[PDB]
Amino acid sequence: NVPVTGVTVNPTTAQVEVGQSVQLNASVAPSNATNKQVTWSVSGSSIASVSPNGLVTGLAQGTTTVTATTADGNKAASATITVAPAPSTVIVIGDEVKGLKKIGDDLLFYVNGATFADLHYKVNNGGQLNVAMAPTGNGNYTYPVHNLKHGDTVEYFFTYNPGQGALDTPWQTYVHGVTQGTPE
Amino acid sequence: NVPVTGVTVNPTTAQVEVGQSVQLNASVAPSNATNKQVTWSVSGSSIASVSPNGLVTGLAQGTTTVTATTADGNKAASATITVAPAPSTVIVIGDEVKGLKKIGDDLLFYVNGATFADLHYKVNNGGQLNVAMAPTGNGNYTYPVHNLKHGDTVEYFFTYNPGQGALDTPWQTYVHGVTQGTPE
Amino acid sequence: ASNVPVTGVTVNPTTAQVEVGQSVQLNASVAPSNATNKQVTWSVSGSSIASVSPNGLVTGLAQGTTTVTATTADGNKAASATITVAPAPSTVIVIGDEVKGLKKIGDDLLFYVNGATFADLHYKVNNGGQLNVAMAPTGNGNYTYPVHNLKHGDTVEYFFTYNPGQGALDTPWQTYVHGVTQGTPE
Amino acid sequence: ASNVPVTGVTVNPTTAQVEVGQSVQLNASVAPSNATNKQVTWSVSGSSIASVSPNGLVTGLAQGTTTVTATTADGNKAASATITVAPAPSTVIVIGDEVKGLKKIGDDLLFYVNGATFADLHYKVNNGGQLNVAMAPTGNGNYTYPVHNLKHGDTVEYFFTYNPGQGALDTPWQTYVHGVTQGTPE
Ligand SMILES: [Cl-]
Ligand SMILES: [Cl-]
Ligand SMILES: [Cl-]
Ligand SMILES: [Cl-]
Ligand SMILES: [Cl-]
Ligand SMILES: [Cl-]
Repeated sequence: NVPVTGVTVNPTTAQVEVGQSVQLNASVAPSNATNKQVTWSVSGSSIASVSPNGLVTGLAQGTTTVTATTADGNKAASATITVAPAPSTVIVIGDEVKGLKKIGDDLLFYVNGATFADLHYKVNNGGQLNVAMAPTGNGNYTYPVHNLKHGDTVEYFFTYNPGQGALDTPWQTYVHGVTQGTPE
Repeated sequence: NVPVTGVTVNPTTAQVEVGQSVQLNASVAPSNATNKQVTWSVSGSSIASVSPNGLVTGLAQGTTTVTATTADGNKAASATITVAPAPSTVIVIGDEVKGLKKIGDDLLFYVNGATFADLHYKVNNGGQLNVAMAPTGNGNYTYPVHNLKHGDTVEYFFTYNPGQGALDTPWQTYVHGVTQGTPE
Repeated sequence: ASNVPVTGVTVNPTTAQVEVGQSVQLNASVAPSNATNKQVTWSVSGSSIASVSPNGLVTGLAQGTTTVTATTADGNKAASATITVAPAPSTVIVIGDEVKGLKKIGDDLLFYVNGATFADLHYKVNNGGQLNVAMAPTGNGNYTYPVHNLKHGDTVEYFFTYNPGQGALDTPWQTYVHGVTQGTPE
Repeated sequence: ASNVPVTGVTVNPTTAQVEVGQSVQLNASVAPSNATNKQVTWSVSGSSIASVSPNGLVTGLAQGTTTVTATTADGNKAASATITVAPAPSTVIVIGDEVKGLKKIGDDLLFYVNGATFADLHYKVNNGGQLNVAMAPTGNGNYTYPVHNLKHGDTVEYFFTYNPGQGALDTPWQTYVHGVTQGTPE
């Protein structure tokens, strides 16, 4: 009855963090077109995911292209999606003695004021890993865990002696880009 | 009383899959050295992790170097660790109608013999994603999920109509490099 | 004369595997065979993993599985192939002699110097800056230094400073090109 | 004369941040200041993330946090710095004119052609093969094609085939070098 003549996508560009969303909208012309259905597609599916109604979710750093195509006409229009890297900030999750710093997509585990310090940790459903943490050379220790992705669950505790004798901390859970703390 | 004169590490090279282990052993000379303590270290900690007693665990593809250093003497010897990629094989986890193929570190979700097919999935503690799966053009559908790491937990179910009407499958769990299936 | 409308398209082969930098040619078959307008657009859903030419040549870029689609200009009939990009076989390629050189191990190079009192590596990747490193003593007079996470077509200029006993010498500049330079399986 | 034994080492600065391809110079301070043997070995636990020179120049290689250690030849006294390698700021750099060129967006390039009926990109990265692509119609006469996951020092040779209306033309070959080629903030 009333054929589509064209389509547009708004917003025309967008920037999202990994795990963060943005809603795209197809405007079909004319307004009283009989069939206004669109199909949403993405050329860089590693970088961003698109829902059946144009919700775009950032997965990995990069720039990709998200298209609406009309069932009637196969008129196409596109937005450019930029998935940003993690802010280059330091988030402290712990106290004066022990804990971790979120440093983009790495964690820096620390123990301060110890005669020794080990770390026991499991990433998601992977294996338990055990490590002696590295002495900074002044009585404190660091150990980095590398290249965490959004929604990673890290379970960990420490064995250190702070002067009175060896102790285990309790099991703690960190979920990457969910668990919060204090900027450094 | 009896000083160390040297150290060796065996095996001298090793190859491991991601998530897979290998035990290194320091041999201190002479056999009746009074202090036989070693410290284990790794120069490529992204690629492989080393325990306080020389258990080396592959984390990511690459070649790194793992060293034993004697408390007495600081005599050092090294092994070369190669962390291999995933076998280039196809593991089917599903039936005739629906499921996934493990294809190295990607999953290929499939539905066969449907008038439409969507996928709903969550990776570890990340967000739910929803997607229309792509038509192969003969009545079947595929959708890849990209760049899974060892111990990743993927929870998923399908909405498809195979001819009688739309239905959801039950929630299923896949754990990357744990869940098994049949080679293609 | 009469406009003959397209009714279908199929793509062959319907699956393919390639390594990074390697190509596989897809062919869109439009139906019927006397259709006026035979044109197709090729697209890919995972462009980090694989690139498609306007004529359906698929090149592997990164490890993964993606989907390449041909769409008819007439009627927008679509058919798809699944493209898997494999990693490098689990083999070791020696590029050098029994004193110095490198091993290709998947996407990492192991540089080596046999029989010395020290060994240093001087190397630049593509148009990056020169890196200088002390190579790691194996503990037996031998040295090794890994260069990590090379891509196909990466150019590596290298040379060694090392002392086999008499005195310290610089080797000549050498060029390695990742997945082009050949050598002997170990 | 008398052998003066080393008693300690400290490293300064104790933390540093650098971008990929950028350097920071560490300095090992041996104690006491009249120690006979002042030599230190530098090592790093995360060599994919950062490289250390035999004289403690740290270069960023990949995003991450790692630990760089100085060890005294006399007594094996150790002190460490934490090195963070940052990603590229979240900015857009234009390399071209108002008709064609590319945008640097972090480690991806967005190639663009404004005002045409088709647009194709012809490009090679370092010593890889030539890729040919149809650029994606925005839907308004404009085209864009992303090149993904470039490293510092990557050399990109490109040119465009496109038709602004009169007829199809090839642009001249141009060279882009990732994190060396400059342009104007958008
Ligand atoms: Cl893309
Ligand atoms: Cl290493
Ligand atoms: Cl992709
Ligand atoms: Cl895909
Ligand atoms: Cl590393
Ligand atoms: Cl590290």
